[PDB]
Amino acid sequence: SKPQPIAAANWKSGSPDSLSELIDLFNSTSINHDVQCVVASTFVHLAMTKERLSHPKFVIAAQNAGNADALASLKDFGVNWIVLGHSERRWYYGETNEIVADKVAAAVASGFMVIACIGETLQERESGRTAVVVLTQIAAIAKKLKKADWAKVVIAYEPVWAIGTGKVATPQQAQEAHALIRSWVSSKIGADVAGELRILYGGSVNGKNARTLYQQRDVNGFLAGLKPEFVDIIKATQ
Ligand SMILES: [Cl-]
Repeated sequence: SKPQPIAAANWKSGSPDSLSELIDLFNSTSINHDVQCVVASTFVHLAMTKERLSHPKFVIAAQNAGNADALASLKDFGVNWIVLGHSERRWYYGETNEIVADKVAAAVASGFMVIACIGETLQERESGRTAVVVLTQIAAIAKKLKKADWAKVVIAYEPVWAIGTGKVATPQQAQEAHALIRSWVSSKIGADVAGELRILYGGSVNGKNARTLYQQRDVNGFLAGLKPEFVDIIKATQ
């Protein structure tokens, strides 16, 4: 009754790893269960990653494209997935809920599967404003989409305090977050949509923590940093 899990790998600069070697590792990895694996990379590595990742349960995702011609070109190039709204887009680049929403709408229109990221800050979490922050974030996204559009959409729930910090959310925190996201999608979009929607957890997921997190009722996989432990995160999606 859970939808198809997704294990998404999100590439970031100054990774100590070789991308190529990580691709080689992923290519060798047998994945017995049904899961869509996604290697999201930055522009300059898109061509190398496409060239080189041939695991068929893997798709390449672009990241943060917001231009008509660039979306169109990525699609041309055979890139069908895109990650958008990721934490630093919001807290650093100044991408508002609306800018992310418009990027998500543009990508869907261009035939992309979209991993749309949402998530609260340390401060937002601490003052109990997680729900309102994250529901505001997704509400902005939902405003720009139509019901059919949700088939192309994936939500990555990422607490900002958990991204890259070694501080993972607890199964109860991830479940609470995912549950309210899905409750909101249910009530505001439809229970068929909430039902089919992949809500992924991200922020300091590793091998050990992942399977407990995937056990949670509303967790449909993970958005994780592209690192060799990602393989163990893939396995946890059962
Ligand atoms: Cl497996």
